Amino acid sequence: EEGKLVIWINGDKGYNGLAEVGKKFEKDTGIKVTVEHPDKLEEKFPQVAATGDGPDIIFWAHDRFGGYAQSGLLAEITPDKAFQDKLYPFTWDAVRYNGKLIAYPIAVEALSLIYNKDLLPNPPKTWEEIPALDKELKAKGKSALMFNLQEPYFTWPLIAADGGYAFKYENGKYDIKDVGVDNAGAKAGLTFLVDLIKNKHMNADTDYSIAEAAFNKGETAMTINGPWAWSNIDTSKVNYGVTVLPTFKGQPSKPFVGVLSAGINAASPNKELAKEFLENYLLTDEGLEAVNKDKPLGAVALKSYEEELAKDPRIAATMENAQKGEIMPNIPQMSAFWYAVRTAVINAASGRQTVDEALKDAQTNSSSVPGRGSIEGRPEFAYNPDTGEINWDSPSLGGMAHGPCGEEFKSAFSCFVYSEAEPKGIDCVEKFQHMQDCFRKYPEHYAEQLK
Ligand SMILES: OC[C@H]1O[C@H](O[C@H]2[C@H](O)[C@@H](O)[C@@H](O)O[C@@H]2CO)[C@H](O)[C@@H](O)[C@@H]1O
Repeated sequence: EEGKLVIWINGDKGYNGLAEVGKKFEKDTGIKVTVEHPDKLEEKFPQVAATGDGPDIIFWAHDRFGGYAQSGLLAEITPDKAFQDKLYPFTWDAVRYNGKLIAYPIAVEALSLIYNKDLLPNPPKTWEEIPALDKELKAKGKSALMFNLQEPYFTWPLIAADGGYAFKYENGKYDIKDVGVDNAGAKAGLTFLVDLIKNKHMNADTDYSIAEAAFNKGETAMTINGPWAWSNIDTSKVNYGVTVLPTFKGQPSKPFVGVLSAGINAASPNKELAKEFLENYLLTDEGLEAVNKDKPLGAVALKSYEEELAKDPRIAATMENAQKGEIMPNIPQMSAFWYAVRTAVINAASGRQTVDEALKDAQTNSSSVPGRGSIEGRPEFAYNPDTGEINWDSPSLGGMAHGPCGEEFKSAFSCFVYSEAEPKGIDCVEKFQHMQDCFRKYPEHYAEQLK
């Protein structure tokens, strides 16, 4: 805290460059800027924020900011009208939640099909043609590709190609009631991916690392990653090339576009110095170059910097892909969506489940769940975090724990209160549904249905 700045940024981004622009700020304001790069920063921020700590400003793809805002963890930004002109308007929209601009857009990210130019003169024009390309390829001790399968971000570009989609853009907003992770398309993709993990084409444990080392070492002719990774493929030169993502079942592979944004903590002692830095030092050709030269940002939201940088081919490819797909939504429900698909891909791809069984759940874990009212909020005062005990008689439960559905309530309430999932209670859905099904057998008993 205090009168000096501290900021969080993901470990794969150029935080050394960010700290570099911080030494400049310091040198011109006498305010030491400290950059950090925690693990599960996206999940760790909303946790550390409530308990006094947390950075003065946090960096992350915009899709995660709707939630922070909802919880009142972020302070609305106040960029000049003139300063809003220096940034593309679409990057500003991806950062406006409920009419309030809640974060500064930095750069738009989009996964691309990276291919070893020395191995593959002509990259796979098709996704389903990878099996016949990894064929004549394995015939040398090399696979066709290796990307992080532990993160739904990298696998989703496929799953959505033939119709898979998160939250439909119904009316003027994202309809949390309309989810498409369990339709024919989503299954056509997930089927193929686990159809490539079965044909031995690629193990189902591959990491971001295990997948980066496998390309940085001429191990595999391809991989799927973003702008921030280009820096290591150049360091340990592998004569790579960045192009459009392979098409699946016809239509293009559509990646979920992300806009790296800087958010100002609501409880940031330095909320004006945050502005000075982000607005006058980072979001400038010099400032963005300092970060970029460390770990590519690829396609920045600064009109000036971008225009004369769309010249680069890899950047043009990144953008072409960003066009094939859709920009991620910022709503609070994204956190859960990502949970559902992360889990669904981890099971349907490890044999733990089948595509049908896995996505069926993904759809239920992404969709809205009932009960929330009679459990989350005031009712939680029954739970004593110290002992971890529940007072089923505390008037805060409204008596819910004692009646026709007393057992069902108890099961759902305790699960949410003992939950350590992300977001909390996302593992208690079925129990919240089971409880809801019980409210319906005694409708005269409940008004927890009045809606
Ligand atoms: O996993 C590395 C990847 O993380 C981010 O994508 C996240 C997204 O921001 C989260 O809100 C959630 O959806 O999980 C995604 C990964 O599955 C970054 O935006 C991306 O740049 C980074 O490479």
